[PDB]
Order: sequence, then C-alpha cells, then structure tokens
Amino acid sequence: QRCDWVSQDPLYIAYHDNEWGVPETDSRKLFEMICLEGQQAGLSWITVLKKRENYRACFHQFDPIRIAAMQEEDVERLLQNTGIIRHRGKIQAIISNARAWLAMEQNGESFADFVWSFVDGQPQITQAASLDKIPTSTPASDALAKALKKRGFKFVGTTICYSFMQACGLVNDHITGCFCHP
Ligand SMILES: [Zn+2]
Repeated sequence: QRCDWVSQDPLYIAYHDNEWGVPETDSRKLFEMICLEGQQAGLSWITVLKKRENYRACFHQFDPIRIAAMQEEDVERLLQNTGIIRHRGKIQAIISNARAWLAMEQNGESFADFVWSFVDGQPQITQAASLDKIPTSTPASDALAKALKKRGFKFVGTTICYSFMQACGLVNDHITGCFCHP
C-alpha cells in the first residue's frame, strides 16, 4: 500500500516512493525544495513535479549565487518560458529566496540547521492511519513561515512551509499503512 494522495502517474509514484518524507540535510537541496514548494501555491504538486527539470534548467540548477544575480530582464525572459510557471511573483520569489539564502549562508548560518531547528532537529513521525488526520499546517510551520518571511524569503506561507517539511522529511507523514512508513 502507498499513501492515498499518490496518483497512477509513474513520475509521481517514484517521487512518493523515493523522495517524499526522506530526510534532506543538504542546504542547497533544501533551498531548491522551498522554491519548488512556493511554485506550487494555488496549484497541484504534479504540475510542479513535471516541470522540475525545466526549473533546474532555467534557474541554474538552483545554484543560489547565479540565481541571486538575476535581474528584471531575466524575469521577462522567464515569463516567456512555457516549461515553468509563468507568474511574475513566483519567478521573483525564487530570486528573492536565493538572495535570502545567500545572506544567511554568508553570515555563517546554515539553511539546513535553520529549517531543521523548527522540528527540534529530529524527523517527527506520524501516527495517522488516514490523510484526514494529517494537518496541512502546524505551530511549527507557522513559526518557520514567520522566520522565513522576516529573513526575506517569498512564497513561504505556513501551508507551503508544512508541505516543504513533509517533502524534505522534517516530518514523516506517510500513513501507517504505507510501505514507506517506519
Ligand atoms: Zn507513503
């Protein structure tokens, strides 16, 4: 059995089976996922997942240095790229997020340490047997959203942050029946 929210799409099955809820501790990889999670605001994950390679291609493999140097002209070219989400606020958010991440990392602050601090450094494993008993935001995601906003990140509302926590294994929200549950 798998989590009920997975579709029959093999791209999504692989994502569920191999990536979702798996603890991620690399700062750059965490950066990529907070960005991809913000791109999904108002949309479904499959839309963003199917576009992930396109994002990696026009955002310099989520290297924050190169992204941070992007300007209005880059935003305008990206707004013409049908392989990503053509939404000005969403494109600008990736650029703001790169700059925000750089300002932390250059000040000696690991982004990985930062996000992991909100779950006390340890994956929180669910006891829910059904998706209805799994929240979409928590006090911890509220705290992470407030901190990210204060530090200059964009498209990081509390629901986005909780999805990010799930995706990157800060919480493990596979249902207890799922073969991926501990
Ligand atoms: Zn699962």
